[PDB]
Amino acid sequence: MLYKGDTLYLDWLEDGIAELVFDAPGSVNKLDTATVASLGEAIGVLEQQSDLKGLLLRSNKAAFIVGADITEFLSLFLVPEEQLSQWLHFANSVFNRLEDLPVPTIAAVNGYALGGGCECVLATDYRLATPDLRIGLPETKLGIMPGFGGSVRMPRMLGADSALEIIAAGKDVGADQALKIGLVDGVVKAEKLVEGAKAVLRQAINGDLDWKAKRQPKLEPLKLSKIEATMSFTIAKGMVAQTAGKHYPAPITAVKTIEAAARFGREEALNLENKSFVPLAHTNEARALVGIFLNDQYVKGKAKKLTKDVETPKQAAVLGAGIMGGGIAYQSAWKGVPVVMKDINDKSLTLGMTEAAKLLNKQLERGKIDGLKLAGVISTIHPTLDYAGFDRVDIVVEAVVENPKVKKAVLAETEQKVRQDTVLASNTSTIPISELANALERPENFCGMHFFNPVHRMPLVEIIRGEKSSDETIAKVVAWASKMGKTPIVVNDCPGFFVNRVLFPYFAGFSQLLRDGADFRKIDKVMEKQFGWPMGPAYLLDVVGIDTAHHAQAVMAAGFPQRMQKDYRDAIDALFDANRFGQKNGLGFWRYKEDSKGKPKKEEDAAVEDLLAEVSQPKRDFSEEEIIARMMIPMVNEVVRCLEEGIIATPAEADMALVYGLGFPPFHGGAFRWLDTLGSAKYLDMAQQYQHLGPLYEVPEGLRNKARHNEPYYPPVEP
Ligand SMILES: Nc1ncnc2c1ncn2[C@@H]1O[C@H](COP(=O)(O)OP(=O)(O)OP(=O)(O)O)[C@@H](O)[C@H]1O
Repeated sequence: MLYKGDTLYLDWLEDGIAELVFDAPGSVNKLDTATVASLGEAIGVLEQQSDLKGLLLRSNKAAFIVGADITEFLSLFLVPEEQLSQWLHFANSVFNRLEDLPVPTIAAVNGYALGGGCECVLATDYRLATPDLRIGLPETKLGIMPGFGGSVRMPRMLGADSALEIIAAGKDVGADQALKIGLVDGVVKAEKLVEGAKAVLRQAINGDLDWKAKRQPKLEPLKLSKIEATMSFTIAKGMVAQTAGKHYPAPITAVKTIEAAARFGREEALNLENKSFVPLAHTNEARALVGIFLNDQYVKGKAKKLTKDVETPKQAAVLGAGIMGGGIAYQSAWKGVPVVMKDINDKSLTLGMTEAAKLLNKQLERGKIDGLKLAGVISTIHPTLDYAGFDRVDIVVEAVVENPKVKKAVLAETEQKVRQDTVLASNTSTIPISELANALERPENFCGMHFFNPVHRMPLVEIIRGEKSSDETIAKVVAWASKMGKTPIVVNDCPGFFVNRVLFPYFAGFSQLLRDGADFRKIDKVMEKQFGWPMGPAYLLDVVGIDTAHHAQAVMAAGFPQRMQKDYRDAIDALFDANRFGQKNGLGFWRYKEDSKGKPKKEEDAAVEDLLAEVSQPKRDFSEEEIIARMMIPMVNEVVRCLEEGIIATPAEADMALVYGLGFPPFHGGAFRWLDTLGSAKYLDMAQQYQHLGPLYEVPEGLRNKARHNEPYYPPVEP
């Protein structure tokens, strides 16, 4: 053969047509730094063969090219801007040489073709795909942008409108959409893919297809009028501004460069893509978004290891079938594991089966599941009032009232209606698992399985290990949590566990701000519009319930009297005593009127200000820095203690718990990512100003040691 590399090879085939195959040593092919180089040597061989009449690009793997190697991304983000620009300029010169070959080219695209993989197939003149194709440029989801001609070829291939939507939103289209749009020239089955991708090629060599007329639009300015240009780009700039006033600069950057690079050739369009990819690759957001992907692949990787030799449970059950019970029953049955949902009255069983069917109805809305086959999974949910079928279940969760007496009572009973080797789980929001373990005969089959509202939207399943929770029981809990399409995390037992434990000091600092005379309406503004929380402290406290927060603040105070007990009377107490419980009864920090569709909207109350002035000092204007610091320091100080105390295993698990459990802003990456993005020693000097407010603002000794040398929590890793 002509050229053989570690990840790809090149050989003659058929009748004077070459064949470049991406055959990586692993399971998926990626355009890593070596593969881009190995491609450069392969194309150069094609440039010195006078007998060349055709070129075919294909893959021996299930997919085509998964993309660039993300394990190199954090290292690529660190090289200086000039060096990264020069490399990207010459990495683009590789694909330009693929595109400029004096020969009809085509890529037989199979399976996935994301990121650099799609940018590769755009260089060829023709593209032929398979019915299982998924193709797109999801580079803005990681904070960067198409760097290998994606923002140049796709706008000139698909028309500006369709390319702006794919690139900015970072989406991938299917086999049917790609042909309709223009990404794909034809769809054939994988068997006929290799042969069919040479039939289209030999139409081109015999002059039937004008291939350099099809190649030409990718080299020329966009065929858009001034009126069409301004129209097309405000739709993209408007659809990007739709996404909640982004702190994310990647989607708007990707759009604005394609706009600036319109009416330009391929050289300047690649130049404007290059000059904007490098600054994006250096943004703290791009590091945090890529760090989330690697941490996600590590969390789910650790999942397969714990669950490597434990069979998944076949029959499941939930105890507590309200809205949360319907979500737990839906999510388990919707992914192939039956459920047994039981309450104490039928009005909750209907309300649970109702909610469980609404979630399936949304799957019927689009991405349709067969309504005939939709009934095949709600029929898998059985609303029982007695203990029917509990003999034939393998695991069960308790999603009952937040009350230790009822939890211990209903756990010891359902234990008796259930076999010995069967596993029990608890969705307690705050009660420690080791305490509930004393009310069971077989504690070795009991642990904490903790969902988060909204259950279907928040994918974290906080899994807590009791003192006698064995290792086999947790693997069964992690196995079921994974099969439900949920991202699980294992923590050690303590009151509040990790997610709800670190969130309370965030609330305590909110009560301490209001006590010092702050405005809860502006505090919610700063935490939502600037830090990026989906909901600020006060608004969130109303959807948790002012009394649920009032009760949870008492549980966390008896568990951590060292530093989680307050001396004064706060907003949570004053609001609770006025029977204002939040969105629950429509009265809380705000007033919640029913809107037209039924989504309660927050409107201001007059009696809430006069009620807060009793528990507060005179109104004091705090800066956004004071608000952000006084709200975030007690939380991150807590997530660090959960690391040193062994509650959470690693910084990667803690950040994924915050991102997927509390909706921690992904562009911040997490508390530890934010703690590394900010100066590790700078954090102590920032926190020393507020160290006198309470023991929560006192940085733990472990971080106080690392702040001596500005030591981070994420070690710089190799790929
Ligand atoms: N003694 C009990 N034994 C078993 N289950 C119970 C008991 N009391 C309540 N439950 C169940 O616990 C679930 C939640 O109870 P409930 O509706 O009282 O929630 P809640 O915590 O009071 O919420 P809110 O305070 O917002 O109304 C319900 O499914 C209910 O059937």
